[PDB]
Amino acid sequence: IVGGTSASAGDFPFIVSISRNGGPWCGGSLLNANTVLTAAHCVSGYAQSGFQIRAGSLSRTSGGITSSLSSVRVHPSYSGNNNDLAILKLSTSIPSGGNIGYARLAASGSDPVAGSSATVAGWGATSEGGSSTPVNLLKVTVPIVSRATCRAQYGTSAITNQMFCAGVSSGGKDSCQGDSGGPIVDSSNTLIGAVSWGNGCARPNYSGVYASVGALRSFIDTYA
Repeated sequence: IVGGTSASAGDFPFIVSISRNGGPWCGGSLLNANTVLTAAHCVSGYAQSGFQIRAGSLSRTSGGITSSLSSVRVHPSYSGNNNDLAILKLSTSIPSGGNIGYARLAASGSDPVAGSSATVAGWGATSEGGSSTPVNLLKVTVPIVSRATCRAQYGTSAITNQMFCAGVSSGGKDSCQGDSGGPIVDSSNTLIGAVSWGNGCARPNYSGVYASVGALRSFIDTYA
């Protein structure tokens, strides 16, 4: 997260950190006791055994409940940067209550509205190309960017309606490497997307791109 602040305890009760090879890698969202939603590019084709999930902690290294993966399901049509979602099944259940909760998904057929305020969270880099990786969770609030502007930035071929964009026109606030797969929520804390891709991080005129929960409910609801 670039341009962010420290998350408070209980801000994203459903957020999980995903380590790979015992080191930081991605984020995700707990959908229910045995299911995580993350980005396809976090897991697609990688050895599933390298991954561990941690829930119920602001820290990605300490506290909460951990689980290995029992299975990985990438969106059947994951193609390029498009349809960038995967469903992970956990071999250790993660009960809700106390400090853990499950995500509330955006309505089917919904698209985040340009100009509305969204919040993204994760343990990724704090600058483009950054070497340090936060141990405790960060968050940042950015406006949704109209898909037309996003297409102006990336080219019409690069942005689909399975994606949406968010960021500030002068730059400086964004998700970044190691945030992939983690949640972006609307001002009510409804899960609208997963961190997906971008040209760099926090560049003026290159918005962060997110996999759209509203557009992909059919995949999520079938395997969750």
